Amino acid sequence: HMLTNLVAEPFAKLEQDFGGSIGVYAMDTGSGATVSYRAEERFPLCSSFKGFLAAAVLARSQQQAGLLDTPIRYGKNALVPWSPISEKYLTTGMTVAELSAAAVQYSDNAAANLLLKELGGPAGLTAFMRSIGDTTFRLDRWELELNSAIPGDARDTSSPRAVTESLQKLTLGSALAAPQRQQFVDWLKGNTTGNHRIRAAVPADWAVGDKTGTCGVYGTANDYAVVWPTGRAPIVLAVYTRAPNKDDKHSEAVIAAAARLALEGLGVNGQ
Ligand SMILES: *[B@@]1([O])O[C]([C][N]S(=O)(=O)N2[C][C][C][C]2)C2=[C][C]=[C][C]=C21
Repeated sequence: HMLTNLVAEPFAKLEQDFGGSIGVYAMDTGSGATVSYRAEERFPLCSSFKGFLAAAVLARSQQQAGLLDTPIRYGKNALVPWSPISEKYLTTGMTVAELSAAAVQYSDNAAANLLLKELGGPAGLTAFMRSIGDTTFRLDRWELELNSAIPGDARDTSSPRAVTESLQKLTLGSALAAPQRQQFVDWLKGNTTGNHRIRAAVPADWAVGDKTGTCGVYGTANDYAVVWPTGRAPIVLAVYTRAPNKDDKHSEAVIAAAARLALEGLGVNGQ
């Protein structure tokens, strides 16, 4: 507690102007100081689970030395909406590593469902998260059904705090072996979908990797990231949003603004 919210930030005004709820957890991994706002509330994961999915595949590859190189063929029936990479390889197949990169860096839905199948489905990914000490995360459904973002529904949700804690374990801690850890970091660094979210608050001369989520309803969207400010320890953070009405729109600008407030609350001079 002593190092949580040392400096208050106007998250309440931000979410009120947005018309919904914003949840933020940010950890300075050097000092342990944190910024926390609605951090233990549940928010829909949307596509943000795909980062943890790729980490779970990497963990399995530590015991299967050839998993990542395995070529996966799939039929047209596997190609659900928003599969920008896997649709270009329908007639050829893709490797497990390539599907993992596509799921992370393009939020590819067909790739995500194929990898979920490899792990034993939503319960298998949930089990991986339990194995690293995350008791909050739950995945319940497949793409696209997991995006329903129904108010009060705990299916396919986690909390900003648990997302940040798990992301820290996987990218900076010991939950993955060192080669797999760096591969997960590199996939996050290569994400293409997050330029208007946490990255928009991060100076260009700092390294950053992220994974976005966008449910398409209930103003529900999110991003989590690891950030390496130069000259100090990395920061891990999660920013999740939702709103009360099905037709409410999400806002990338609100996510970027919340990330700025988190960095400011941690005293990390940047944006
Ligand atoms: B999941 O949240 O990420 C993808 C991409 N989302 S999006 O809002 O960036 N998008 C670009 C235009 C169409 C969708 C996705 C796609 C569908 C369902 C869930 C997710």
